Amino acid sequence: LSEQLKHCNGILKELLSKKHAAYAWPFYKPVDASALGLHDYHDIIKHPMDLSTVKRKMENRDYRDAQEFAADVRLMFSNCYKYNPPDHDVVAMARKLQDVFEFRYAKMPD
Ligand SMILES: CC[C@@H]1C(=O)N(C)c2cnc(Nc3ccc(C(=O)NC4CCN(C)CC4)cc3OC)nc2N1C1CCCC1
Ligand SMILES: [Cl-]
Repeated sequence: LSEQLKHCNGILKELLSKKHAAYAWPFYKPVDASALGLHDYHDIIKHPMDLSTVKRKMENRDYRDAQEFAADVRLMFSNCYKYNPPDHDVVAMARKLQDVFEFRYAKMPD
């Protein structure tokens, strides 16, 4: 991994770590819409994303640069902001995890 992608990998490891789990857990794995009874989820969300998919993409060297990684993490949060009412607990969790992400992403070496 390039130096910028090492930083992205560090962020990802942090987002998956036990100290953020109280608000990160909804983002760990792909939404199982049928299991949750959300039969409109895949009509509304065209491009699902979650942290385990980001991790697999990192491991497989799919991301060619930090921008492509950031776009996927942000897509995950946007899906949450699109599907759920803005006062939902899951949205509050997203906002908190996105705060973790954006502040550390901004420290990217360059
Ligand atoms: C996809 C919509 C939105 C979102 O954006 N993401 C990312 C999401 C990701 N993961 C979840 N996951 C779970 C969400 C609720 C429950 C749950 O409450 N289960 C009960 C627990 C106690 N038991 C006696 C009966 C069942 C379990 C979940 O997975 C473990 N929910 C998400 N939500 C929420 C889904 C509907 C409201 C918002
Ligand atoms: Cl972006």
